[PDB]
Amino acid sequence: GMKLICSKANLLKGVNIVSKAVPTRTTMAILECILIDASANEIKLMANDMELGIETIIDGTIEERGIIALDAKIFSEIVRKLPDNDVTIETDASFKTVISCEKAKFNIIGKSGDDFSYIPYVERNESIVLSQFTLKEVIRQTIFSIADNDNNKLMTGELFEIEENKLRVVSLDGHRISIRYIEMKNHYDSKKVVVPGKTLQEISKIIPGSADEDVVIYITNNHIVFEFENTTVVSRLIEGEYFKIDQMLSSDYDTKVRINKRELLDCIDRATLLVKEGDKKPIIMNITDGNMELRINSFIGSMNEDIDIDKDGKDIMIGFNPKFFIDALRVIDEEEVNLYMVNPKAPCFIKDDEGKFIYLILPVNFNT
Amino acid sequence: GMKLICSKANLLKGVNIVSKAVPTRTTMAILECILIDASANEIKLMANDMELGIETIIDGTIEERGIIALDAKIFSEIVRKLPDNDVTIETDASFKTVISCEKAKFNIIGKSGDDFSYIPYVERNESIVLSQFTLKEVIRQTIFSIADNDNNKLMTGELFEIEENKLRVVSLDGHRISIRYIEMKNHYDSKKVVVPGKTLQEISKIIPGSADEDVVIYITNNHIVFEFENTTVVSRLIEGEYFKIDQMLSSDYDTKVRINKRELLDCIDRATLLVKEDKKPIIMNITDGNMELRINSFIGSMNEDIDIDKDGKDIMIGFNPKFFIDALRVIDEEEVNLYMVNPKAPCFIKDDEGKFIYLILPVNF
Ligand SMILES: [Cl-]
Ligand SMILES: [Cl-]
Repeated sequence: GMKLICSKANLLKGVNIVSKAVPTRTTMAILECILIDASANEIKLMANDMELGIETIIDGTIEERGIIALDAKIFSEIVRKLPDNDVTIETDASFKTVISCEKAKFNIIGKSGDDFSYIPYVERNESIVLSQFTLKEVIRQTIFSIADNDNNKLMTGELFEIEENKLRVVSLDGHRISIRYIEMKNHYDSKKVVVPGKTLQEISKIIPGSADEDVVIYITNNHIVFEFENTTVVSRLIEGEYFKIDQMLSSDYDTKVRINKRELLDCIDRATLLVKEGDKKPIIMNITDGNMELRINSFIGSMNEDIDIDKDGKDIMIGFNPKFFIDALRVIDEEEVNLYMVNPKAPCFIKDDEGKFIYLILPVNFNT
Repeated sequence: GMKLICSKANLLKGVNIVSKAVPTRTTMAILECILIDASANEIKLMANDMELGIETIIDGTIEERGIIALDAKIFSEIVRKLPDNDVTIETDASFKTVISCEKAKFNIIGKSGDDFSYIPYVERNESIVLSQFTLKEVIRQTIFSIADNDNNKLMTGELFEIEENKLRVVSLDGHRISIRYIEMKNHYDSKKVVVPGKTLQEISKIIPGSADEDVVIYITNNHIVFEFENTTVVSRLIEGEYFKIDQMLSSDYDTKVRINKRELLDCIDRATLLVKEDKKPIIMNITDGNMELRINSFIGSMNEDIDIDKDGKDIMIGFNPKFFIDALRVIDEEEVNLYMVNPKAPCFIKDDEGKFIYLILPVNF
């Protein structure tokens, strides 16, 4: 049976990384485990839910080569509560596992690694490099508008599109579209894939986000691979033709509004206090020369607010789900934003001067 | 109707203080409200649940005197989300309320203050002064061992006892006793009262906890009053004879253990990961120079050895790990003394300076 010695801090960092691929609630028991693979010359921790696989290398000494699967919850809680010293992990043929550190000892029962579905081999072709910061930020800037249900599988993921030195990240749920553009310093072959939402959410939790550290990405047909520090994230891709959205990014508008981003965000956020879970009231905007008036009313009461704007084009009254504006404005760093509208039934676009983003929000249909 | 102008920050600090006395659930609709009393020369915010009442003074301008009750949840959320400018509050005779700030305006409906149960007048006799730090810490050091049910009303509160310059704070739930002693620089008349657990929990949430800021306390028969900054907390007291506990603090023991507080705490905390949703005891095997701790469940087992200095008999004793965890988490000392007689008798956690006594009953496993 297996025998290893690891520093607690290295083992803790590792279990905390691979745990993001351990299913929250499942009927599959081996999926609730972390695999310890010490069969070769490296200590490898692994978690796989069949969609998302996470692998990490732990620094340590292999005294006796071996493999074991341990309950992810019990093993992480053990590692997290052990003293800050060397941790010994020892197993036997009956899968009885002893985890020892200083004068403390835990006896638990593991499972055979033969039941564990290993992360598949993925051929590494062309590599894409992004800073940890850029990847974490582009997910934060788009992840909120993926669908909250499984009615359409493609809507539960994010489109990743590369053409020459440009990357475009897209999410949509049928009510809005979030698009981010990134100019890269390298030229790459064209690629268009849909990454599951859960993959991007879980990778957000393990990527520190330094602007000085990089992520190497591989897109090989049915899989996406992310490498950073001593971790490998492998994810299945969503199959099918993604929505044709370039047709909807019609550059024609009848109204353009320049407004302070923080004032708009604070006002829409104020309005939401009047509408609670059992209510679904739109925020009404009345855009005139130099002014935007926002209203909401409910059983709790009403709100009226005026915001100074710079408006070009037609006066317009338009309604929206406040949540959609709050989600997009929360991820816009710019001091001011440009709102583009055609009419009260047409989409509204939040765009910037530098071409970094497009947030499309569908308004409320009042049916005239 | 009423008309007031207040800075948002002053109004926010005030609603955040009085909200701690707003009952989560009530039989009287009006008690879900915060009372704004601007009938005299001060702006007073007030909340009450019939047991605990909180009053606070807001700096501002009274343009038109008046009283209104506003839903505590809606009013606090409004104040918290308004811009950082002056907030105007205006009401009419139909209780329609306008809350305005900068270019934002809210229209809500209030209630008459005439339905509100005001904090009663409490005669201020002898005053007791404690730092905010001391009061916040003594509650943290004892509040965890009040009863989690209402089977016995006295067990849901904490005993507050004063004799000359000594204050003693006691909580018990039938399985353990937490006693804290505080030496004060003033001498006071004897007082023995039982303060509701909820009062102490709510006051911990509003006391900043500075060692340089003081709390003035008044104990007048049926009530306890706490005063700090621009806030007054009033609470009813629990009636009845508190448990005779001095009889149980028998100084006789057969085993004394000196152990590192952090080492014991970390070990008992490690053991708890093996008990989930299960109620298994932690078993201690105390011998010369060593304490062995064990726990066994369906998940697995743990064995741990801790270096100790032991005087007296070897002993094997079992406990609910939670009771040790709760007490050790509030002990600041590097080392603790454990005193025992036998596996069925209480265990005492004591310090050398007489600052505390934590009594824990063992589990007769
Ligand atoms: Cl791979
Ligand atoms: Cl507070």
